[PDB]
Amino acid sequence: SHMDALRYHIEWNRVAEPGTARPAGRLLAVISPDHAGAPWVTAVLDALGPDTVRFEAKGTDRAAWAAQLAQLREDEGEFHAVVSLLAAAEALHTDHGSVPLGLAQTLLLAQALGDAGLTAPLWCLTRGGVAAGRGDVLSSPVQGALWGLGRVIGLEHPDRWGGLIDLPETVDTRAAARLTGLLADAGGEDQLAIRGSGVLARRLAHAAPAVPGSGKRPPVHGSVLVTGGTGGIGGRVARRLAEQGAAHLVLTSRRGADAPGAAELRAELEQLGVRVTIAACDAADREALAALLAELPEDAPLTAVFHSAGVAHDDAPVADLTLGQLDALMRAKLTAARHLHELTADLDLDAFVLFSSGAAVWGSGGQPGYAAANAYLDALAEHRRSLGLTASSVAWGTWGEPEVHDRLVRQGVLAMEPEHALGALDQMLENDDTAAAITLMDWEMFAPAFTANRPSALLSTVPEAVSALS
Repeated sequence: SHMDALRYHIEWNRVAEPGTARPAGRLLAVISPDHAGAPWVTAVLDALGPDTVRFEAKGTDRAAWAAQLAQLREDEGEFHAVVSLLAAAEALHTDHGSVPLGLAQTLLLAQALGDAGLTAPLWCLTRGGVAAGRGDVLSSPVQGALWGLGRVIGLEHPDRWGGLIDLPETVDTRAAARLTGLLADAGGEDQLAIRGSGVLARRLAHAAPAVPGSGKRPPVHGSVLVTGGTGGIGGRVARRLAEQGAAHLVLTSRRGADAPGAAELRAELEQLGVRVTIAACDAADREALAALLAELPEDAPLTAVFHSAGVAHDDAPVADLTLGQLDALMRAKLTAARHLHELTADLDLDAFVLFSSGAAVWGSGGQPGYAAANAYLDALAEHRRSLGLTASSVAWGTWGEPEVHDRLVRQGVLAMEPEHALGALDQMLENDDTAAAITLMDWEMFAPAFTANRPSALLSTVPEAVSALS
């Protein structure tokens, strides 16, 4: 249909076995020195060999790292590639409580490498940051946020970007050889998972068409929490849930009842039969979210969460983004969704729906912070499924009803009709799919623009993109 046509999903397809030769030139491996003990980090360092030069990235000091890297670069000369093991630092930064240390250090490494004029391509390794292959378990949603940042590094600094590789639990000799083969030549792939059965690469595809009469979804009832539910997309979602018969909507936002349009929204809802509660609650404040959950009717237990809260504003290019800026974009995504997960993991929810963005699924220049924050949401939904909990991540393209909006439309990420977007989400939930992107694309405009500086193996499974590129 028109709604089926908006739904895409990520898949992982087997790619070629890489060659058997080490990289010819010298590698530079980057380690977070307080977070260098995980078995995978040892196994990677051992696979890179003892000739690899090691750089310990201490703290978060762009200027100091640029100077240390400038020194290596002259001492050691030009490198074949830079291999970052910073993702192993999953603890939150002490000054930026929504930013995992390894994400802050990866941004600063990308920036300091540019500052120092190191041009070897950067590869960012993760372990359990993606769900790739039948049965695979996404064990670290925090490392999953690095993929959102890495794809935007690829769009903003294509000439110095290697790619992303997830490692398996055990890095045996077949795994190690796959790794060092790809570092030698990856055949144009740049989003890769090394697994027991082979090397898999990330692909975007049209989702399967929706099946009438096949819905898995239980009927909307009880209490349903919509964060950012007072306006914007969350408001529209709340209105659909009211028509689909929710007993009770709990709508939160920073402003609550003072949010723009909140009062007229509550009055429209209530005309429908629905009990509305509007609260000024921020889900990144764990105490406040717990209090809101504590006051639910005995006859209206929480049955679903829709997390729409979170701004895109105040991002910046990779080369300029600050940690304070990254912390603000992270907070309403990672911090808030962590608290929603922890405080509902025991309830037996019907839906836990996290709203992500095309920035995190394919990448958008200018949006590294928002890409990393939305990529953590997609990763947390896959993680939750591994725990036998329901969860859904829906990555929106452009909504219909300033320069970043117009840029995206110009790049062929077209404004959707709200009804069709909301219709496609219902198709996703009826299928109980874990992840999708919901976007109207003009592939003739999008594919050439997205691939002008660097090819994309991601889009090879979208036939319209293949056609647009020739």
